[PDB]
Amino acid sequence: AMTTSQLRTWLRDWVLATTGLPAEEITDDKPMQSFGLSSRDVVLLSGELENLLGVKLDATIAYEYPTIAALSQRLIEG
Ligand SMILES: CC(C)(COP(=O)(O)O)[C@@H](O)C(=O)NCCC(=O)NCCS
Repeated sequence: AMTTSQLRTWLRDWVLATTGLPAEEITDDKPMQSFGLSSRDVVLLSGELENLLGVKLDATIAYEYPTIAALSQRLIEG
């Protein structure tokens, strides 16, 4: 079982890989809307997290909890 800390790093790493942004633009508290993710990729992230965590999630979960910090808190604490 991942911690919130480990999940925040998984998500920051995913944002970086998915957008090409510099590391300094991706932080735990910035609004996810500022990352320039396509909404296809935002929905794809939910599916990847489903597999990562073994649970069912809303397709739009990352907009619903719109920071890396808030999303990790919600996924680990339900
Ligand atoms: C999340 C989303 C709705 C895409 O939303 P988005 O384009 O805002 O980024 C995607 O998962 C989906 O369900 N459909 C995208 C394309 C589609 O359904 N029809 C194409 C009409 S132009």
